[PDB]
Amino acid sequence: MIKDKCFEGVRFEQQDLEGEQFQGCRFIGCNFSWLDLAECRFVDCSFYDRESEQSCLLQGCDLREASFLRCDLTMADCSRSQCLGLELRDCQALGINFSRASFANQITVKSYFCEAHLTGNNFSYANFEGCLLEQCELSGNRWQGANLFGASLAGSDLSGSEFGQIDWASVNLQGCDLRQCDLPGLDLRRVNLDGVQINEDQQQALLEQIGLIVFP
Amino acid sequence: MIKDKCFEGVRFEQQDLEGEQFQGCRFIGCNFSWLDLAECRFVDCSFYDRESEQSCLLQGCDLREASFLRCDLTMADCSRSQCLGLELRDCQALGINFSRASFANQITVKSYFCEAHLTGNNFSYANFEGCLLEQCELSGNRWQGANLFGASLAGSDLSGSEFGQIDWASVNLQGCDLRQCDLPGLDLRRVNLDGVQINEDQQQALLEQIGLIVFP
Repeated sequence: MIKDKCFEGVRFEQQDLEGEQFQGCRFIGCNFSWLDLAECRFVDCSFYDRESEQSCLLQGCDLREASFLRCDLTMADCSRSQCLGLELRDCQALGINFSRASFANQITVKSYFCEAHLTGNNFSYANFEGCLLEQCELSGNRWQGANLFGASLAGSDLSGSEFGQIDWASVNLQGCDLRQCDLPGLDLRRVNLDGVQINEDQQQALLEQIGLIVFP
Repeated sequence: MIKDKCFEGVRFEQQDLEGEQFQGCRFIGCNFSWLDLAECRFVDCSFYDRESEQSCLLQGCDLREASFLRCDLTMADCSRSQCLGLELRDCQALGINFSRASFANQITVKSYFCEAHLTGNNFSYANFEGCLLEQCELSGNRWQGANLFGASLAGSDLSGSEFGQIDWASVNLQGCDLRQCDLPGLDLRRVNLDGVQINEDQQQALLEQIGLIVFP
């Protein structure tokens, strides 16, 4: 257990991550890239320095079954990482980069399935371009200004999201639980919603979007 | 006022209609074709004989501002007739033929209007193919099996209709009042309902049609 430490400008080595538990630590301008962080747990840790605007690098990391609770991951570069089973709970993740990250188990050449547990996070302006998070737990996040271009979230629980005006047409949402979400601008003529779950109170806005007038 | 008279096999001439009013009459195998019936009034009259299965011909009639109230117009041939302002209320009109009939004042598509007052009628298996009936009073009718192919009902009050499984994609319904109508199989991706009025209780079936799952 590593606690209450401040690391500044550190290029970490594999040996430094061995105990795999961090609590109340500050990581300022640190590089974890291409290291094995599988099963590591971080609680109440900062990876972003407000004053210097320094962020951390986690490019190509093994993050499989890593967990982050109440961390500040603002601007963290997690691109190209292995993220099967990754858990992010209640994190500040403004501008987090997951481009080219996998959340999948490529079990054979023919088959894969995804797993991820991402809840209560601020993913405002995050980069999830091209990412597959299918049949994952993705509920109760904020996604305002996030890049979901070419992503597939098919079959995932996205209940209780704060979306804002997502480019709905460029993300696969088939089978998604979209209950208790704002869906502004979502045009059912341009977006496949097959198997999507909604509440009765979301019906009117979808129909008004395509020109219907709904009376009591 | 011509009252409780029976006419059979009769080829009518124009003079026979100067007494513009008829009540409780029967017309069995009668021909009104190419006559001016403008502003004529028929109440509780029959134009169709059941045991005989004989119907009447009204081909190319001037039926403008004419009125039929609680009349049996089953199988009547009104093809090619002028019907601007025609009123049919609470008529039995199974199989009525309005092929090539006009309900419009349309010299050009740049400025025109339609008019018709067709309410409470049984239009089961009626032929309205290609008819322009826009912004007309068309409420409370039964349309089971009617040919509406190429018809435009845009802007009309169709509230309280019994439609059945209409070919929705080949009739113009934009701006229509469809409150209290059955809309079975109406697929929003294929059918433009811009400006259409519906009630809250009609939303779920429309959205379920395109694959959404609606919860309380």
